[PDB]
Amino acid sequence: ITGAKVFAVYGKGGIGKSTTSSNLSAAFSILGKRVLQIGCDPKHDSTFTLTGSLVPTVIDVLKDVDFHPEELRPEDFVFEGFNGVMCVEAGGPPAGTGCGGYVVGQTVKLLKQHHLLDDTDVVIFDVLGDVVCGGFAAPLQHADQAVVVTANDFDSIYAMNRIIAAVQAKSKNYKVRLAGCVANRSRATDEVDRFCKETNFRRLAHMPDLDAIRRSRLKKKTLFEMDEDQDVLAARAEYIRLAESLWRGLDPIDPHSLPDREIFELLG
Amino acid sequence: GAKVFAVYGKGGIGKSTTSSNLSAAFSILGKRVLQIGCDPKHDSTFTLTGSLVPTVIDVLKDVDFHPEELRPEDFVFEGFNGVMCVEAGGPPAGTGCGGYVVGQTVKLLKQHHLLDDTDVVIFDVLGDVVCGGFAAPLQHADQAVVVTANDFDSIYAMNRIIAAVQAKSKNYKVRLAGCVADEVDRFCKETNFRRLAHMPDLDAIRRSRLKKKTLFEMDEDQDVLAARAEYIRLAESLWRGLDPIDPHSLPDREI
Ligand code: SF4
Ligand SMILES: [Cl-]
Repeated sequence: ITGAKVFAVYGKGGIGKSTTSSNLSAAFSILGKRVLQIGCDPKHDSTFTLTGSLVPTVIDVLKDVDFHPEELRPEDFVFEGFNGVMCVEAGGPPAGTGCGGYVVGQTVKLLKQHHLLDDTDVVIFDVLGDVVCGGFAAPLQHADQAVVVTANDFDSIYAMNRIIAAVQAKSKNYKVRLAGCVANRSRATDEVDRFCKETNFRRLAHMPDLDAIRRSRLKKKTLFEMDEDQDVLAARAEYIRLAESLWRGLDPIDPHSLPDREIFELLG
Repeated sequence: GAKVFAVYGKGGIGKSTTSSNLSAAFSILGKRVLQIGCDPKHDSTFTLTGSLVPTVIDVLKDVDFHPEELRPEDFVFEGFNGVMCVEAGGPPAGTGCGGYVVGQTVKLLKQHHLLDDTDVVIFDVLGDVVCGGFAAPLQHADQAVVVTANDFDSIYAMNRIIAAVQAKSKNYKVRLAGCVADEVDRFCKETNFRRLAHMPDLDAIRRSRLKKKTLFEMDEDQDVLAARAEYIRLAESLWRGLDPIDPHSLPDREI
């Protein structure tokens, strides 16, 4: 992918990864950029808040024409969401067989087959961070920066440590660098900060999704489409700064992943 | 040629706690247990041996991919009540299929014939993704026990695990033995699944003690002995041979 800044939003599930991913796309669109969010999570609900409905996955449409990306139209797997944010979700691989790199590989293949990347200025990959195998690490081959999503619990810090090693493994042969980590919502961050100081990482922003912003409205609309109040405007500003920082570049860092055993003795 | 079960389910919902106590349950029942932790976070056998045992990929890292001079003392460790257990370890971060790690941890066991004496084998497989790589333990498993909870993510993962066992059963011997953990019961009725039991260790017992040692090794109290009976009743129920069932998977839009 060329001619567009690509960011891979990593992080494990259950912490609101799709929330921080879809709002970053909407924040880029507020700043006047053409955004294109690629949903790579098996749970194809990353672009739900952008479109307002379940977008048909690319693998669902490809499994209808017997794997022939010829009769497919751009309006069959790419849908326009809030503020013109183009939404395409790869979906999950077949249950039991098939690889994740195939679902990610075919999505980018049709995006370049129909020339659906010449107009987009920002590409947002929402990638599952629960595993860091080469199949789900495929969006790192196209991304410029990789912002990881993490929470204060142990499983998120363990996944973040696994993504740091995965991105830096791809960093030796690809342009992808680690831009830092982002707390999922405004809570305690002492355990995340201690991991950053030990790994020479860094935490970026801190969105206030915990205070108010009822989960029913979180997963329904995006923050830039909700009605304005104190908490919405405060959370909107946290995503505008994150989008602007990633746009005009950040000062590079050189983190390192702790061994899988040294992270247990760090937290517990 | 022995009974083998695959503990499947999403992470963070105490799946490793379920697979560990299930292994120790078969041990108390007088069975040779072999728990193979396939989770990338190789903490499946933490409560058994009391320590983070070296993984297969970590041994092959300082062994230069050479399974020549490898002995059972390197990767297989003696756990609680004589439970042999080995962590397969996570795939290399960035590149490397999960099926390769599962494929290289079963050949290292068959190379030494460490299965001609065991009776029950427990597979702790990560259920966050139901891709073909992580679905490799389903090929050998006789049945698969799903770990879930009342949240959406655990039910969504269980719904994809059922579809993963269905497709894998068309060419293998894997079956669906049910699930363990209100809203889950509404899922089983629509999918014709089965809700086995429910271990009551969320309250009174401390997750710190849960992640420390197995329930069969803790100090004998009222709450831990009631939890031992739940895992003992589950171990014998699987050994007796539960009445098989054919659950169907739901579309992702319907789930
Ligand atoms: S590369 Fe990853 S997604 Fe693909 S089969 Fe292997 S473990 Fe599964
Ligand atoms: Cl709308």
